[PDB]
Amino acid sequence: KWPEPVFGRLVSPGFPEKYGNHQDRSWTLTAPPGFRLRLYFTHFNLELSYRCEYDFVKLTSGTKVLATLCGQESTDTERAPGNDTFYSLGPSLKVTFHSDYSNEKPFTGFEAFYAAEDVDECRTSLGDSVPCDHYCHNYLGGYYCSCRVGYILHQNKHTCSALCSGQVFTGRSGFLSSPEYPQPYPKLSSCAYNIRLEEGFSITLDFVESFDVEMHPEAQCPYDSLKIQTDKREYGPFCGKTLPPRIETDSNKVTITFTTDESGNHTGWKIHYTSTA
Amino acid sequence: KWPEPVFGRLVSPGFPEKYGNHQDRSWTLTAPPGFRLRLYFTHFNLELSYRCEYDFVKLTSGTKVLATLCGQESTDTERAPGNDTFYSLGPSLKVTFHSDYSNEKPFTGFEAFYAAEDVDECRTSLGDSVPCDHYCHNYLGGYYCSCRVGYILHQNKHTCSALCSGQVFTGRSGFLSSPEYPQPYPKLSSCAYNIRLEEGFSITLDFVESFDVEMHPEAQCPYDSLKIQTDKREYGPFCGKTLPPRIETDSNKVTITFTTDESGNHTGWKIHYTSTA
Ligand SMILES: *[C@@H]1O[C@H](CO)[C@@H](O)[C@H](O)[C@H]1NC(C)=O
Ligand SMILES: *[C@@H]1O[C@H](CO)[C@@H](O)[C@H](O)[C@H]1NC(C)=O
Ligand SMILES: [Ca+2]
Ligand SMILES: [Ca+2]
Ligand SMILES: [Ca+2]
Ligand SMILES: [Ca+2]
Ligand SMILES: [Ca+2]
Ligand SMILES: [Ca+2]
Repeated sequence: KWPEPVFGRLVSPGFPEKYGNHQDRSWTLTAPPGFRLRLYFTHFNLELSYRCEYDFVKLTSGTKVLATLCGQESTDTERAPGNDTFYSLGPSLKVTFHSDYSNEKPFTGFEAFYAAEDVDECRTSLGDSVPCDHYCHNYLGGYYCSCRVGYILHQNKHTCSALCSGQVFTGRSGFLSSPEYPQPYPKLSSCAYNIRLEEGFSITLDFVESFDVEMHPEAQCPYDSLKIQTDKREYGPFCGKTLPPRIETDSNKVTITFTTDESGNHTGWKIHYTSTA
Repeated sequence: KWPEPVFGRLVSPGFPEKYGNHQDRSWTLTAPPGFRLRLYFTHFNLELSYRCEYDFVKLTSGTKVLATLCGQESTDTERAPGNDTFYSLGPSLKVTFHSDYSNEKPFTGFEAFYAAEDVDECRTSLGDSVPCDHYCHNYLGGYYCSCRVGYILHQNKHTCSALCSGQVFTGRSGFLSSPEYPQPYPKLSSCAYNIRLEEGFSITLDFVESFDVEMHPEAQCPYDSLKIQTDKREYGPFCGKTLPPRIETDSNKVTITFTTDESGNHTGWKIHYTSTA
């Protein structure tokens, strides 16, 4: 559908000769998705007038008026292109030439050259939001993203969900924490921790260093959910910014599930588990 | 033939797990003509050894060995990629992974991402030669060139030949010169000047300000030829760096042809023609 590259040349009527009066002309340049248009002038010589009302070349991209060019050299109220480069917003750019009823001097019009180039969606905005969560990979006509080690790309193909499940503890004591603790825990992750001991023991849980899981002031914990499910009962969900109290379970088996939503920079939780008999 | 964009992912055997011993592997990435390949690593952790003889990832583009990467962080004799970006020479790039018989530590190998990007043939080399004579226009997978006003693109589609022919002088006196005089005259141009007066007059030719047409020390004027053809005889070809003597023709018609080759920065000639009866 777009097998050939997009480029070309635009000229005022009669170029390189003098352009006429009462002329109205336009070119609509379109590129494939993922591309934008780059336009520049090899030649520009038009009638100068206030706000370029008489003769002009107008570059519009969508509803935006990218440029209104007149004259030979720019003023405080008029712009001439010179060696400037004009980039379309999106894969289309419209160029309109208009001339009024008269020319005092024999103005020779314009010559411009355009070409489609790739958009780099992985650009470093130095202040704005970036497409993908971890690694951004740009290619001609598109982009895609990937994640660091320990993650898999979410269904939305941008978020990096943590490989947080899979941990099984058979030891008498130990530590388990939210992913990347004490650094902010990842987004859209479903982490399941298992603790399985022999039939004689009971497991004790201690929230130890810092607790900070996203919380709403009215609804309690609709964003990120830390639940503790044993054999006797279940505990939670836990949310907030202070250490939850000690949990003396009467069981030898306990599963801790921790789910996260798509936003937040909360630093998470850490649990030291012990056991007695 | 190349309807889809070129991009992809490369990993060491077993990534993200430990890579094995006695492994030999390679990927040959190819882009369409006009494109080159851009490769970078999201992950790199290999065995360090002198000149990366034991384990390595080698980037070769043609006969050139672009890189030989080992270890975690670079040394005086070994290189590790880090965040560096590697560009192929031409539309192909080969990547070779090799591992020897043993690994002391559990090295986790590499992850790399590549994509085809356009070559900008119109680049500003800041010292080298530029593709086209006047204006260079880059597009995806290629380039083309154009000329200033007064020129047409030569058959070779790079050189700008001057629209130098077409001038006819009916006046009693006047000036004709090589194109762009006193600036160096263009290349591969065939310029014909005509001087046509009434039957009663004879035309006088004066080489006036400066003469500088390309000349060979043995063969006289095989590069650029300035010939003067009247009704009685012909004069020339003229070449060299000094003003030719006055030419009193006995005719009312004279054609001056001036042809140029594909190189040279010689400033040209200027002729003031007069006439009497
Ligand atoms: C504009 O570009 C041309 C080359 O295409 C160059 O000769 C000229 O110097 C440039 N003008 C400026 C102000 O850089
Ligand atoms: C390498 O790139 C990553 C982003 O992909 C960035 O986090 C890291 O700081 C970069 N390293 C350096 C030394 O710039
Ligand atoms: Ca006008
Ligand atoms: Ca892109
Ligand atoms: Ca959250
Ligand atoms: Ca090894
Ligand atoms: Ca190109
Ligand atoms: Ca020459």
